[PDB]
Amino acid sequence: MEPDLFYILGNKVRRDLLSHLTCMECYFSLLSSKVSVSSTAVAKHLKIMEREGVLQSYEKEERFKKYYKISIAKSYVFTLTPEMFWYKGLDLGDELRDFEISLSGLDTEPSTLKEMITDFIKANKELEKVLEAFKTIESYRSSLMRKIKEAYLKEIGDMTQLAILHYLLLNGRATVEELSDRLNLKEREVREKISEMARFVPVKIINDNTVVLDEDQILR
Amino acid sequence: EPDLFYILGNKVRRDLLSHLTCMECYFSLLSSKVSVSSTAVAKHLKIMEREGVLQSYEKEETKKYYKISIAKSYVFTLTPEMFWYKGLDLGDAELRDFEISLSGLDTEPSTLKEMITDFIKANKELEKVLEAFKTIESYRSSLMRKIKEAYLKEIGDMTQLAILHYLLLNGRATVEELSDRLNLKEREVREKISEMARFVPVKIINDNTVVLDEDQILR
Repeated sequence: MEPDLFYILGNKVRRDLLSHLTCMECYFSLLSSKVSVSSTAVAKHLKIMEREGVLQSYEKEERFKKYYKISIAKSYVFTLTPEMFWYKGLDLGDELRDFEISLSGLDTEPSTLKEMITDFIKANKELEKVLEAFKTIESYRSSLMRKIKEAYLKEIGDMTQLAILHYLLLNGRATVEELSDRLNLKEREVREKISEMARFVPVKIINDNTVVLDEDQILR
Repeated sequence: EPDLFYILGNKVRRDLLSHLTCMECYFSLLSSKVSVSSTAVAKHLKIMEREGVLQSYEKEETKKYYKISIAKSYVFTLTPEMFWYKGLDLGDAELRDFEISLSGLDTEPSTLKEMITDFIKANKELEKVLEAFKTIESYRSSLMRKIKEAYLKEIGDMTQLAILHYLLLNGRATVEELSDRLNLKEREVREKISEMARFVPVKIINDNTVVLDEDQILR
């Protein structure tokens, strides 16, 4: 009945692997240069992920490697405070919709237990809408990312420019040093890749070392 | 800094944490169906303290209890095309409506330019979702605090409170599931539900599944 994504994602070598296995075309190795770890410690991890049904292996065979694929498409949500702990997984797949999350005029000062319970359940209903909108946006983004990966490949051809784009689209911010680390390239090459890439994608550098997508130029 | 995946990736740590979220409500930190040494339990608690999820306190007259040191919500995604996560700090909720404009977002873009434009559009709606997520969770957390205090002074029956707490966060529970969580017999659990029924609209469906009567609570 389930893969424990928490346990999988709890080790940082597995995170790194997954963040490389996610842009398969884009990287030479599945590991960042600094995450220095042996095999079969890396192989230990891959096997752990195969066993959990997270990853699937292939032999890429010809006439006269192991590869891996990600077996799941899921979004997760969780909360930890002193008053509550809960989590929920969401199956991605689909339906564009104009959600409204109606938080204004949820009661802020209930007098009685009866009121508070009513108020809690009304909040639960707006929470459902949040989760539904989160499910929708993530199904959309994942579909689109696959298109972006193919469109960058054909339209431009550079694995490693795509790798950078991929990261920024998912995370917004990246230092030259962090990109250098995960790409196992030197800082000098990363910076030139960014300038080569700026010819196709509005990309700029801020504070001398921080790579960000130019969102002003992308919308208008 | 604290690695919640690592914390949450163990079954006892989860069981421990869900008991620690209603600390007055339970007489023990563990469910009945789980047999773990005591000394593993003390190890798990220590791991959570090192990570900065827990803070422990000492009492004299020597007893040790535990408090949760974080108030955070999290989001993550894994598909063949992406893996990312985001921790959200909870606190002073500012209530206000959010509109997530998702049509059209375009299901058929032609150029990389369009696709990139489309992705940043989608990212802007995502930022509204995560903020709304942050808002309802601050709200729900504050309200649980109040509900626990209200239940304490107004009616006083811990275990009745654990059941409500459970039911508010999760849709429903079986008598067996509750029995496991509370370390009680199913009979005692059924007794607590009907006692509670006078203060909280709670229906029992199909002889075993306990749910909050939403039609009665809302209308």
